[PDB]
Amino acid sequence: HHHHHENLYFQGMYPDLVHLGGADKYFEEILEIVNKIKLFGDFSNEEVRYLCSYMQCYAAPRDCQLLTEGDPGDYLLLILTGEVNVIKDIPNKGIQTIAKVGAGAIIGEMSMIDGMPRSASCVASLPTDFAVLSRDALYQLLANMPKLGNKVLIRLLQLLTARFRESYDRILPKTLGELI
Amino acid sequence: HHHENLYFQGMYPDLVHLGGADKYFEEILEIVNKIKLFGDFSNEEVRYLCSYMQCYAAPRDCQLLTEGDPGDYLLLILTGEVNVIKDIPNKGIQTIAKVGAGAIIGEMSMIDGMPRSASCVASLPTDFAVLSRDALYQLLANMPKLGNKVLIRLLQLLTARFRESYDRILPKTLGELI
Ligand SMILES: Nc1ncnc2c1ncn2[C@@H]1O[C@@H]2COP(=O)(O)O[C@H]2[C@H]1O
Ligand SMILES: Nc1ncnc2c1ncn2[C@@H]1O[C@@H]2COP(=O)(O)O[C@H]2[C@H]1O
Repeated sequence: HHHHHENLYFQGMYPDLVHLGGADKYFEEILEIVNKIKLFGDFSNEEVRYLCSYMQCYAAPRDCQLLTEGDPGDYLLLILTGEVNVIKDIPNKGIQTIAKVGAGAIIGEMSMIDGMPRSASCVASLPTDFAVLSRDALYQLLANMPKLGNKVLIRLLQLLTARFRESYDRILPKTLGELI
Repeated sequence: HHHENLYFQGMYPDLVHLGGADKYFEEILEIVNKIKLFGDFSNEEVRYLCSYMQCYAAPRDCQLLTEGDPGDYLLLILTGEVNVIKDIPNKGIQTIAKVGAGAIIGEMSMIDGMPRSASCVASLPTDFAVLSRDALYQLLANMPKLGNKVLIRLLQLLTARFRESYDRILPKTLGELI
């Protein structure tokens, strides 16, 4: 049902997307993504099959704008295949690529988590398949299976800390003058 | 019981133990209930969480966190002001952020086990609560639904930090970023 209306949104908003059906078709890829979790213990096969039931998948073509800076968004994307350019309209610099990600990446977590507009645009540079997790689906997972929920949240925490460390190791040395 | 990593810090003898976070319940409540979308912490929940934390007073110029150190704990800043300082390859040592009352710092190493990404130095005398990774593990094991709320709070801390840092730092960059 959630997925029914989620699908209407994607097909309505995202004309180029082809619906692939349930994320169980990408169990092995999703298992690998989530089991990058460290320090807190892995997801079981059974836990991953359950998580897969919360998600539907889509194929995007080359040059598909998966996410657009400044748009509202309540969903994140697990990149199963392909390549995505993360770009931002940076004051005093114009539109620039801040990151390039591929198979295994998670994108769109920020607005899904905090309800602010998208921080950057994400464009499929190659044909790209992905699973979608909405905030509503996450709500339901935390309500129903909170321990699994905390594995998911720890995975997203580690995604963000790694991204923050990598990004600012790359970006700070390119800065000019005083930062504060 | 004081958290091991903190106890054995070089600056530890400069700290004054203020007691349990229960003594700072209102301050803790104000920090954790910045949570959005997913539901607020009840007062009972915040009381329970307080049992997992000790509070300390640090003097001015205290190096609360040191870049490169092991870091299995985070700090909730109750009062004071803190400079986030980093050794930037090519640029040198710079203040990259300033935070104050209500801020959370040290979340990155606590979450991922890498060495501290920056130093955090009290520019005014600063009081803080300490949450260890061990305490978090117990909380998740003992009380997963309350755990969910702590984790969402930390997620939102990081997303906000990403966004606010982007808005401030990216416009100061020169050339290609990747
Ligand atoms: N430095 C980065 N590295 C990788 N991905 C990023 C980076 N910054 C932003 N993103 C992604 O871009 C997405 C745009 O939408 P969100 O802000 O919801 O979530 C953002 C992140 O998933
Ligand atoms: N841009 C920033 N703004 C606020 N705090 C930061 C920033 N960069 C790093 N920090 C904090 O500095 C801390 C150093 O220890 P951690 O790496 O564990 O966690 C880090 C963050 O809590």
